[PDB]
Amino acid sequence: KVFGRCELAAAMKRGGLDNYRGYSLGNWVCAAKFESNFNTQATNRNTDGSTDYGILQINSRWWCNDGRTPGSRNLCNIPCSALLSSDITASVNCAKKIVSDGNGMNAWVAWRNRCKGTDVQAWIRGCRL
Repeated sequence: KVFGRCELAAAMKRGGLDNYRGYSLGNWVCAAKFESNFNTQATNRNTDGSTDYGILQINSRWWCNDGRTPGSRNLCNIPCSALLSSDITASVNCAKKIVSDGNGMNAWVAWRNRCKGTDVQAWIRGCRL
C-alpha cells in the first residue's frame, strides 16, 4: 500500500509515534518519505547481503528474520515480510525498539541526511490530526 502523507501521519500518531523518544511526528513522516516513498512493500538489498523492508526500511541483519541473512539477530522477533503489510503496526512496533537503541533516529540514514535539522513540521502541515 502506498500511503498518502496525512493518511500516514494519522496512522503513525495512532500508533504512538508522535514525540516517541522526543521525535515529533514530522520526523517519522519525513523518514518514511525518503526511505520508502510511503510504500509498505518497498525492499532494498544491501552489499553485506542483508535487506531493508517496508515503509521504514528496517534491516534484516538486526531486526527481522528473512531467512537469508546469516548472523541476523531478529531483535523484533518477526519475519521481515510482516513489515511489508498494509497495516503498519509491525513496522511501528519495531521502529520503537530501533529508535530506543541508543542512536535515536540516526539509525535511519535518509533521516540523518535529509530530515535531521530541517523544518519537519512541513510534513504534517495541512493534516487533520
